[PDB]
Amino acid sequence: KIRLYQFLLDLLRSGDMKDSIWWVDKDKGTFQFSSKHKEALAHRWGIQKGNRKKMTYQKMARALRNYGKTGEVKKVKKKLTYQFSGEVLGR
DNA sequence: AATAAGAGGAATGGGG
DNA sequence: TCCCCATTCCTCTTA
Repeated sequence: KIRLYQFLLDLLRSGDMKDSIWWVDKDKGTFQFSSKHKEALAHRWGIQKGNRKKMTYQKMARALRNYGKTGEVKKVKKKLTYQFSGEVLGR
């Protein structure tokens, strides 16, 4: 099954939900969620995973925070903004 | 207050 | 057995 960070990277590469997520500085791997349209993206994540409950942005970001220690995705000190690692971006 | 982002401990669930 | 990779629930903090 696809990992959350790869789901997000794939959306950014495909442009499929441009009103929900976008690059801020693509060369640095920083990206930002839409305040108003992030829930539709969270719903898509849960449906893709076949999860029992409806996915929410809060639960998706709870998972995102678990990448902080291993490095794939880190929170940036800007609203709704995160950053992929160079390793993640190289693949 | 109302709204909302940010956080994480802890329990619970996936699929090896 | 016990780690993988989350998901779900709950409470607290910050803006």
